[PDB]
Amino acid sequence: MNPPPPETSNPNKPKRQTNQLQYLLRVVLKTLWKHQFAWPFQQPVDAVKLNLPDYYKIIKTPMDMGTIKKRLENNYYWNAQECIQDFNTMFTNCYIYNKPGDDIVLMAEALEKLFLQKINELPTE
Ligand SMILES: O=C(O)c1cc(/N=N/c2ccc(S(=O)(=O)Nc3ccccn3)cc2)ccc1O
Repeated sequence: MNPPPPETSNPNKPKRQTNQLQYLLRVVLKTLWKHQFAWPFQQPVDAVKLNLPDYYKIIKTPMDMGTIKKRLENNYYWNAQECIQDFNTMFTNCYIYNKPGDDIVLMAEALEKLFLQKINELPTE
């Protein structure tokens, strides 16, 4: 059985808009979402649909780009680092659950390399 997805909104959290958060949504998330390998990462891992009955026994901090998109859009993140950490969690979850050399690991590695290229150009101020 799948867990509920990660929280994406909280009416009590303070909100702010920074140039880095705007770039994370309008550039970073947008670019990764369109990538040829993005589709397995566009929504929470559905262990029932995918027949992965051990997924949530191994992965205790699930994360995905659909969740990250919602967090950015809802102003859930206060610090750009929170969003960067969620992307890192997504990539590392793939490396944890799978094994070196698996196709899905190669795909995650390619998305991670593109992610690092884009966050290298995070704006200042
Ligand atoms: O949930 C998903 O959508 C999901 C998708 C997965 N896709 N695996 C794939 C998807 C595509 C390919 S591929 O046809 O493009 N071949 C490839 C791709 C990269 C490197 C080497 N070979 C190879 C494996 C693997 C696990 C998953 O859970």
